[PDB]
Amino acid sequence: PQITLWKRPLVTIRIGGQLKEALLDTGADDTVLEEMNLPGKWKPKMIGGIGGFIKVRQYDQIPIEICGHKAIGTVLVGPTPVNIIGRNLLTQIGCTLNF
Amino acid sequence: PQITLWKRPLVTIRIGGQLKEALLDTGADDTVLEEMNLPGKWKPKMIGGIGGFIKVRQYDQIPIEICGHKAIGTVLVGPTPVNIIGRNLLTQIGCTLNF
Ligand SMILES: CC(=O)c1cccc(N2C[C@@H](C(=O)N[C@@H](Cc3ccccc3)[C@H](O)CN(CC(C)C)S(=O)(=O)c3ccc4c(c3)OCO4)OC2=O)c1
Repeated sequence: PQITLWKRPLVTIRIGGQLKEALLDTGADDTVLEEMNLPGKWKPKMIGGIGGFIKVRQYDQIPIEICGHKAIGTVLVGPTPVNIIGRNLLTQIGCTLNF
Repeated sequence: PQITLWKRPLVTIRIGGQLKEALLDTGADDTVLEEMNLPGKWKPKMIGGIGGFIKVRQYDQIPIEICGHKAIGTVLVGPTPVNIIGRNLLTQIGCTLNF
């Protein structure tokens, strides 16, 4: 589909048995999800934005469905107010910017 | 143009006769630029981000040419980690997400 930017580009994502709304975010290198207790190994990381940094947990090779498109990759879990689909997964679902 | 997301969508902008690099940021409501001088009246504002809240200066009806496309709108100036073009100006230049 084509998503205009009159409103926030929120879409439905699925990560295991959880459905969540998330931003398709071209300004995000990495995918950052709200606090959730995913299985498996992880490593701590800091990521920076407006207002400074948050601590996140980096999980690798996590499958996520984004509008029925399959993705799998690194997901950072931490105290974000919004779920953020970053470029690492946007490319996998064939997402481009156009003007 | 069409822009893929294997790299950061950085573009050259022209503002006040100055060329800067800025990130096309679909996850940002508002355009926020690093400290710079702009003429005219501004209003103090506070905005949120992943790391907390910051103080910015709000300038209205500022011309910016983004990758050759003309916008005239609100520019927030403050301690953003990088220059970001938000949805307020992305809509003006006709930017959409497609997959
Ligand atoms: C309540 C609140 O916080 C709020 C309210 C209204 C608006 C906003 N913001 C904040 C601003 C913003 O910072 N956007 C982020 C995504 C985001 C959206 C809402 C809340 C928090 C974060 C950017 O699109 C992406 N950020 C990086 C840019 C600033 C350069 S980031 O900090 O979220 C980020 C994401 C992934 C990352 C990363 C940093 O480093 C590596 O991977 O855009 C908004 O619309 C926040």
